[PDB]
Amino acid sequence: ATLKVIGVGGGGNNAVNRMIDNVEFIAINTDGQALNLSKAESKIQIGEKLTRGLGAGANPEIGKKAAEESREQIEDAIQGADMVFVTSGMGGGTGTGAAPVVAKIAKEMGALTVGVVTRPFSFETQAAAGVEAMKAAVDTLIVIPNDRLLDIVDKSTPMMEAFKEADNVLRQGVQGISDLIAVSGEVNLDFADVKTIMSNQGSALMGIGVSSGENRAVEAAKKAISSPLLETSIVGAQGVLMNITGGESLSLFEAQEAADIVQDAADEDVNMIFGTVINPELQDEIVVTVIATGF
Repeated sequence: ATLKVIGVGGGGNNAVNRMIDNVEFIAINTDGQALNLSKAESKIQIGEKLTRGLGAGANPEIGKKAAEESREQIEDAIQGADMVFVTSGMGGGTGTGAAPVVAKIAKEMGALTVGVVTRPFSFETQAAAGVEAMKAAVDTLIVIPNDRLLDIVDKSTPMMEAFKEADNVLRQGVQGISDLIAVSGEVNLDFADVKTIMSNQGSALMGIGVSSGENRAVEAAKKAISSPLLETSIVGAQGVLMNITGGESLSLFEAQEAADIVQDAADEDVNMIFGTVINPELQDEIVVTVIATGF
């Protein structure tokens, strides 16, 4: 399976470069100056015509249209990808507008598309606007802190299994879920300021944990419900979807070690679906996803 990490804009090119220091990287920008600082092997300047003689003040809309203009070139850089990771990293600029369009393009190619947001936002507004557009355009949105960025590439295969699970849940509409946001690590986010992006009903929150070695099942399950969002939400949650995936060394009894951690954290009357996959391509790592819904 081919994975592609796409960095869009000032922040995204800076995101890609830190990650570069088994994944193809692609750097997209309306600003060709920034494109020369990229160590990406494949770089794409978008909106050459639209941006001629432009100066400061470049907004999201410029970048959105710019990406539509260079659509074919974006398609040729994504050709053959099974999964795609798109980020516009920190900061503003044109990437905020372009990154959704890039995501939308890869989806119509049929790649599983994941939006990575590291830029702080709150909804209780320019950054926040960008987050909403990304979320309409991707299969799954994951919010993660910037200092934890390297995890999405360091544990890309476990996190691959997590986003497939999220894409499956969101399309089947399991337990009525119609809208889903994923979280990794300690995020500065509050339910209040996320409930606005998400649906009036059927919204869900997914935590992820990946771990290996001694006590791995329990530490993954712990990591999964550790971020503020999950910690608060899983308590009142009416439904919980739990999944642990591992390779041949995982046994049902180890899996159950994780399921117990989560079940102790959800309240007593929860409707909890617990799944366990043994998947050889995982080797020695395990991934725990905990999906909460029904707030």
